[PDB]
Amino acid sequence: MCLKLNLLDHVFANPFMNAAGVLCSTEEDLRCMTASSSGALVSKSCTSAPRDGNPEPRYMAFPLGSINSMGLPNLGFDFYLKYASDLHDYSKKPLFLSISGLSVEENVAMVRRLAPVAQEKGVLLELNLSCPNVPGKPQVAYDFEAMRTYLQQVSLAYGLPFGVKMPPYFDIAHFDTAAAVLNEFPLVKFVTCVNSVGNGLVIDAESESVVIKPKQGFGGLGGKYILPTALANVNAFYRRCPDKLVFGCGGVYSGEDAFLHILAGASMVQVGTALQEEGPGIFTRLEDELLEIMARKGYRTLEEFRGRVKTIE
Amino acid sequence: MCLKLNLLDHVFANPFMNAAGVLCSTEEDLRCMTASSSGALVSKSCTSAPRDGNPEPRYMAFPLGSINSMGLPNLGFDFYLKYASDLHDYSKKPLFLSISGLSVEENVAMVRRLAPVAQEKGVLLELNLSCPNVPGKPQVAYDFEAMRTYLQQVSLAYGLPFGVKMPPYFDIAHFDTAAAVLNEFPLVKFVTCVNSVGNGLVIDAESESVVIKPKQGFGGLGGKYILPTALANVNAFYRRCPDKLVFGCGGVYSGEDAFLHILAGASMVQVGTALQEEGPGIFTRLEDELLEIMARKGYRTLEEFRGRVKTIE
Ligand SMILES: Cc1cc2nc3c(=O)[nH]c(=O)nc-3n(C[C@H](O)[C@H](O)[C@H](O)COP(=O)(O)O)c2cc1C
Ligand SMILES: Cc1cc2nc3c(=O)[nH]c(=O)nc-3n(C[C@H](O)[C@H](O)[C@H](O)COP(=O)(O)O)c2cc1C
Ligand SMILES: C=Cc1c(C(=O)O)[nH]c(=O)[nH]c1=O
Ligand SMILES: C=Cc1c(C(=O)O)[nH]c(=O)[nH]c1=O
Repeated sequence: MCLKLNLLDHVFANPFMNAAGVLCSTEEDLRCMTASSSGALVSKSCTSAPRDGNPEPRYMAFPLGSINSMGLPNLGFDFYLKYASDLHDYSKKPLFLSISGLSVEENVAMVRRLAPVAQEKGVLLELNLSCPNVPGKPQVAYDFEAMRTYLQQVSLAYGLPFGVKMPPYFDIAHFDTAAAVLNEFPLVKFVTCVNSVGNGLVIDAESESVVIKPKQGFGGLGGKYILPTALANVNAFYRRCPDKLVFGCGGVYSGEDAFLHILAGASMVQVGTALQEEGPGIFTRLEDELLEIMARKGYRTLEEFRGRVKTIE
Repeated sequence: MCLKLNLLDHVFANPFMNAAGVLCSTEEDLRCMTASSSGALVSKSCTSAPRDGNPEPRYMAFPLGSINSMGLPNLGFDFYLKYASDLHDYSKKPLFLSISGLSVEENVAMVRRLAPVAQEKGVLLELNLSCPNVPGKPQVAYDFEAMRTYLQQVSLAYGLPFGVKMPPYFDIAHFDTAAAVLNEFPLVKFVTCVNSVGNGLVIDAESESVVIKPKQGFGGLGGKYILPTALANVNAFYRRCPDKLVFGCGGVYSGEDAFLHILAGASMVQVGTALQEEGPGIFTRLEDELLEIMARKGYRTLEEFRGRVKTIE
């Protein structure tokens, strides 16, 4: 029985990886993700310049999930590029690099420099169009004209296969329009669904207080709260983008959650909140639990059930 | 100690009511909600003509909440109007009537006939802008030009105070624009936040199947999944609509959950999924639990903590 996958011209031991932003900021974090049993890893979304991000507390977790308004802390593009160029051991696993510049121009500037490294090393770009936690910068992918602009400019400037990190949508018309935009861009080879469910508000009853400091306590939700949202967006894009790959992200704590993602159409499966709370040992557990489910059902490979969710009637 | 409010020229014994669509479809249901210890009730959202709604199964519940694509089954506006005009005992509690026509013209036709019964009996209109389960009819309040048209035409035709049931938003810019649209209308006196989180997907791992039949298994999420999203929206609108009331709905299962809604800004607190699962006895428990949290903290009135959620720094 077999968790292996071969996509985007890379071989993966298994479909699991961190979600961008979790355990991927520093050289130490990246070496740790590389030493884990994950199939791949993705670096922290980066900006051209280093950023401290928001004041603390800016992340909090609870039994049903997490809220964050990190504010895009990162070591800067120069660092992640060097990591991809000189530091990462590609014989261990493939590496994705996530970028999230605050304007199209900043993105374009980064991808121009990433291109020769991607050509030479095989690093894969994840372009983040869904940051919900910068004030005055609502999610780019909630504005379909802006989204089209960003993807035009990045396709032109980069000219290699890349993927995009999408926010969650909640409306059939938005699924239809968003997939249609993405389908205009043949270099977009994968779509990662989803980023956090934006601008939730956790309130502590005892202290009568919000639990994160930035934005008056408003922040992106992950974890158990979001699984069915995440599964909907995976399947919605899987059905709407038949020539692209869909990576799942949201609500994965178990092999069973990963199984559902895969049924829904996911190729890679990313782990955020649960990985933040449990640490990189989660990857061996998720592998075992997914293999147990497959063995019980008679599935010998991932592609035997990927996208095979049944509807009624 | 007793939980009294005077909102919208009506008196209420406590801030609890059903969420529209739960336990409010038939005469029996409404008599049941009237006989409960709820502070008020709201009728099932109605259309001009009766509707059978979508094929079954169309609702399912789970430890973390519910998914539904009911398809707006209802007995038709003539029935709900007649319930309001002739059958409801206003001496027991106030009644809200929810309308959800599939076009601006259908809503205008209904409110013209509701107006005389609102004038005679005091029934309160809740105009639903947020139904996520009719195929080819995406949520009206996710299109701000359509939302404006609906509130202009209803305000003109109805000419009396009313409220609106809103879908959840997830983006600060959308909160800003949605609240500004609402603020253009002085007859909109209350804003109910929120309707179900639209188009989630629940998948059963054993059967590999979606669990509802309509829309390929896609439906609105309610229950524990949505509490932080609901809090966010109640607070967002409470902050941006200082001259309107905010009614909270989403994820209420306990007195503590209602305490958080009120802290975030809620005047009335609506109970959907939990009421569907537990039944109308929930209302005595919610009251008892809310009173007990108030006593332990020394609050004697709701007014003392409504909207008083603390931020950090
Ligand atoms: C602390 C934190 C940092 C994150 N940073 C990023 C990021 O830099 N870029 C990004 O695309 N998403 C980021 N995310 C979102 C995750 O990648 C993921 O989309 C979201 O957490 C949902 O997955 P989960 O339910 O497993 O948490 C972050 C999430 C958390 C909790
Ligand atoms: C079976 C079912 C039917 C519903 N019908 C309606 C409706 O007719 N009108 C409406 O405005 N909301 C309707 N809703 C949404 C609820 O009013 C409520 O906004 C949502 O369930 C979130 O609250 P909860 O977390 O307490 O369930 C319905 C919800 C359920 C589960
Ligand atoms: C890149 C910023 C993001 C962040 C962040 O650094 O604030 N948090 C998220 O949940 N998603 C993001 O996309
Ligand atoms: C009015 C129809 C609605 C329904 C429904 O009848 O399908 N379900 C919801 O969750 N929200 C609604 O607004």
